[PDB]
Amino acid sequence: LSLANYLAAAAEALRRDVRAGLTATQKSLPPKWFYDAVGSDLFDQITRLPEYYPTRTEAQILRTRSAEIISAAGADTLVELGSGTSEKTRMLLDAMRDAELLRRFIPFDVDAGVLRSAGAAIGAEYPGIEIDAVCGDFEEHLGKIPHVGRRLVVFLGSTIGNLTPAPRAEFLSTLADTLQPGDSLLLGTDLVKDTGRLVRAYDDAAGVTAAFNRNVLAVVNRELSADFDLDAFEHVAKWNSDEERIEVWLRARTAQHVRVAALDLEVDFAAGEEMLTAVSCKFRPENVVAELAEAGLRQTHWWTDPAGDFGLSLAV
Ligand SMILES: Nc1ncnc2c1ncn2[C@@H]1O[C@H](CSCC[C@H](N)C(=O)O)[C@@H](O)[C@H]1O
Ligand SMILES: N[C@@H](Cc1c[nH]c2ccccc12)C(=O)O
Repeated sequence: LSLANYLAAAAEALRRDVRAGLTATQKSLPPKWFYDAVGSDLFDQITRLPEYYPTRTEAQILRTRSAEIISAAGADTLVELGSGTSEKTRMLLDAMRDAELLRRFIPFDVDAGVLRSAGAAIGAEYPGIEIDAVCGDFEEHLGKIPHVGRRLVVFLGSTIGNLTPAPRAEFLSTLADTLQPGDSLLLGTDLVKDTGRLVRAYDDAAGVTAAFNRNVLAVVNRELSADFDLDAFEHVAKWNSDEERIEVWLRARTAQHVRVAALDLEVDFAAGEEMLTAVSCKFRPENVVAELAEAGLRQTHWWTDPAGDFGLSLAV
């Protein structure tokens, strides 16, 4: 009966996704499922690897531009699509508080655990603001986001790059319909650059990205009673020149037979068979403008870091 419980209210979606992904001829698993407690902690670690420049690069821009962004938006409500990295969130909240504008915070995530942490953290640090955690998939459940106040919706970390172009276009269009006049969108997009720098960012020496990738198998093992042997799958990251995107795979070292008991499903991996677990699309600055335009959104500002590694867009 409680609004807070409705908003914070997945298991069905994982079942559907795992069945479809593992029974396809080209096997795949969606990257939205990487970020359980263990995966989120590993992502955290990823944000501090020397190879993985995106987080600190976008953080650098936000540290410099948050006050400008807040000034331009005039928003009183921060909506974050995909939570879990509060260092960036705090920068925008601080600026909104500085401006005497901050009334409300709405974190949005597919993982209920991540929402609780962010809600608790921001709740303790920002007195006198309304907090509504919204649990959902940003490809399906944007409607669950309350339509209140003037909302600055932020979608950082190049998470938009984890959508392929058709789903990405549908996401932007649905996002645009959810925004009301006066609302603003802040979008982070990692940029095309040296291909070796790109591959290494998803294939670090410390082996952390590999553990992060293999952890999706642990999620499925736990949630659906499967028996993936994690060490039997090799992490592989590749650049796709045609699509200008990183592609992340798990490759079976030897033939594998996997029983997914909760789905009453048995699946086979040939030796050398690869399963797609993520893409990370890299953008050209002029194209972000075009993709936003297609969705009916008008980019009003573009910022980049001092090295030009990463892009941040403000639109209405
Ligand atoms: N399809 C989806 N719907 C809702 N949340 C998603 C999602 N796919 C990934 N996420 C969430 O988004 C986060 C991505 S990693 C952290 C992103 C953070 N905003 C940053 O910039 O660093 C995770 O918490 C993950 O659970
Ligand atoms: N949004 C992040 C997510 C990510 C970082 N490292 C990964 C490794 C595998 C899959 C996804 C990721 C990115 O594409 O940069």
